[PDB]
Amino acid sequence: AEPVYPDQLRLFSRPVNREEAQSVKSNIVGMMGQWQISGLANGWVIMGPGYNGEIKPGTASNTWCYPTNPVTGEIPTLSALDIPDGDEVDVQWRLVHDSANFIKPTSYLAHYLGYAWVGGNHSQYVGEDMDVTRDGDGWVIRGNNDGGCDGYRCGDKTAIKVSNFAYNLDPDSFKHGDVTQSDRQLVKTVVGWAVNDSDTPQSGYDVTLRYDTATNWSKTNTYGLSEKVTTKNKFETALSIAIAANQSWASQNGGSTTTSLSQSVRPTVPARSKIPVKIELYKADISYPYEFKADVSYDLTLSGFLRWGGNAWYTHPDNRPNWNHTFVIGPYKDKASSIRYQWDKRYIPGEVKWWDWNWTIQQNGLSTMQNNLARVLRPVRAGITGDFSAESQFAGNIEIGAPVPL
Amino acid sequence: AEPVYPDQLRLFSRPVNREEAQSVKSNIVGMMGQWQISGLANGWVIMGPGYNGEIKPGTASNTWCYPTNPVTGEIPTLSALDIPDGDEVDVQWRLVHDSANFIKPTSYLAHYLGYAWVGGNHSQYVGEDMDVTRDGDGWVIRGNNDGGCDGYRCGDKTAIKVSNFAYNLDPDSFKHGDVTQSDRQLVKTVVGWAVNDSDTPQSGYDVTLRYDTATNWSKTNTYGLSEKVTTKNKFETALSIAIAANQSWASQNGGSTTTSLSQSVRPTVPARSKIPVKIELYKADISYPYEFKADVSYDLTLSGFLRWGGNAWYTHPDNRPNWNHTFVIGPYKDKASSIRYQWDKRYIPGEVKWWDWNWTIQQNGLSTMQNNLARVLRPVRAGITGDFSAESQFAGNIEIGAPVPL
Repeated sequence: AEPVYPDQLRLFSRPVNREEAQSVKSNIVGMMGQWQISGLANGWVIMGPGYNGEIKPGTASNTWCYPTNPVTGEIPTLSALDIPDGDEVDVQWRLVHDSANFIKPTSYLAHYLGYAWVGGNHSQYVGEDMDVTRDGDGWVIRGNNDGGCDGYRCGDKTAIKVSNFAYNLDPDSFKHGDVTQSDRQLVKTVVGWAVNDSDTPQSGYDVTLRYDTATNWSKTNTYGLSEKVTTKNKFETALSIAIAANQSWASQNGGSTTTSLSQSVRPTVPARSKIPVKIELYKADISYPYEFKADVSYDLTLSGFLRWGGNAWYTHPDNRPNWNHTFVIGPYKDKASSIRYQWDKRYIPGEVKWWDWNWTIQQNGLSTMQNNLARVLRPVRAGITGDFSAESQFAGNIEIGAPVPL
Repeated sequence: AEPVYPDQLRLFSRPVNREEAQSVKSNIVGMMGQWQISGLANGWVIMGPGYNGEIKPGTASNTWCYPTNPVTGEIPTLSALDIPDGDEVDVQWRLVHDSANFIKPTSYLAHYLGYAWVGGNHSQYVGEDMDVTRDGDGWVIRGNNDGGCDGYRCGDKTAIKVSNFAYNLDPDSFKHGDVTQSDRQLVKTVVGWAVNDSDTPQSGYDVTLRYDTATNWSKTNTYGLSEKVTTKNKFETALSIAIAANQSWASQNGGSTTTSLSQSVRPTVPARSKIPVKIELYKADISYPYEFKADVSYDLTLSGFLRWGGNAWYTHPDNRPNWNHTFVIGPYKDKASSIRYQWDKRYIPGEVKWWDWNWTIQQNGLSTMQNNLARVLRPVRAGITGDFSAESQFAGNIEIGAPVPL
């Protein structure tokens, strides 16, 4: 009737009913003896793996019990971390070089999940003596592999990758500067007049200029068959009758893309007057600077091989395979990359597809995992100033002139 | 003249006229003796299956009669069931693990319809000792098949499937949070000016940017025939005359799909001034959270084999076949999946195409079936909080700048 979190289960030598015991059968069987027959509510018992955890009517003194008023057990939320203002690359540099706020928690998370050799040769602790390097568009953190090491495959170090930075702006903080143009090329222009000979102001005028471009592609496959029969008689004259038949099949696929730009002018002309108009279109390069204040999020990738003694993957492999997994440190995008979703749904055995967080809680403790995950998911705020640039965009100009009396 | 429900028919040793007796002839013949000649109104009689239920003029003392003021006999409506707030999966988990509100009524319905072995090996009652498991997108409820059983094909248990959950929102309860973007890629931009040299404010300006994409496909079949005749003479010179004729037929089918996005700006410019404008288009990923309060509905599927002694299918098979049927527990969608429609139309023999509810009423009683169906169709309400996510959507930005005096 109520969800049961397997970490907060106790034995006394509120009782758990049959439905709740069956909902988490695998975990309860896992943390039990080979022939350990225990007890439940309303006269039911459970047995060990020897009896394949059968739930049958019976009685005992060891009653698996659960809190009458349990706590949440969720990951706490901490206060935001502020980074000094600068460019995007500067903010990323300041973030990935922070030891106690970024390097230790991520290394501890990788160690808890079961990755091997998270650390450097000059230290004996997790997350110490690590090197930071800049890739094409991201950063890599890995232990320093200098000076020789002792251990099986100690030369294979786990790597941490950071990329795909995103910014959640404050609505009232965005500003931009002057817009400049270069490498301008004319497309088309138009000039005209609007004449009014009536006794009333008139507004019914319109001049419009439009410009379009498009592309397309296609592919086709064809198959065919043919049969023919010929008879020849040398009765000198010769007669040759031939009859043939053919069948064919075809398939096609395609697509296209279009871009359009339009401009219009609609003047209001005073009585007994005329007004001139003009419209122009160009192609040019556009640049401008900007500033804002935002929240920072990114992607986190862990690469290495999983330890033989124990890892947290739900199948628990024991052949030391190489592994890659990506987490999104920020707003939700999908179940596979969300730590909060997997942590919250750990009471449903059918939802466990990627990581086994009950195993981590059992190995290390609830409070330790809670604190580590709270430090990993801490929000980040900073002030950003940058530049915009693009090539071969559009630029227009629409003008309404001064009236001329008639 | 008035509908006759066969369950509330009585014999006294308001009479039923010939038309009403003929409207429900098959049921009345069914609940009668082999040579039981009974009586009707206005001098008519009916006979048993031996005489193929002929209705002919005559007289008797056993008069089949019907209430002068009958009751409805409809399924009652109960009060709503409230589930504690949470995510969609949490609400589904709380719904499918409720014993007295969900598991017993559905099992009893499956038992009444004629399905076999609805229950577990550790109990002798219907709907007890059942197991709940989570599938890819639904839930399965089935009896626990452990410990051996006695009976013919007792190892084949009936399964109950729940899927396709839908929510009917309260209009004034929906809220959503901040919208965030990631993985942004530029499509096109445009900048421009709007100039006004007249003595009056002007509003006739327009700049528009549009973007389109499309796909298409096609298929073709062709057939053909051909005939030719040749004559050759070696009169050294040779003459070869040839005449040929051909016929062909072709057929084609195809389709396409298009998506378009457009943006426009139309500023109002003060007299003797100019205003700048800008339009941008991007592609990005979009996420935001939401909350609401709603009514919950779902689909119900029953899988098993029908009992040889008696089942409720309108043809009454006796070879123990495997059966699958789906009900929609909620608003009406079609006749085949609506319990209320089939229950209401049980007085028309020509409408009985799926289940024979008169048989269930005869076997178990009117009140029992009414109560069971009332418990099955009970409405459900809950509060829902979730997350939204999608990839490669559109994002735009339109700006009107500050005037510049000329």
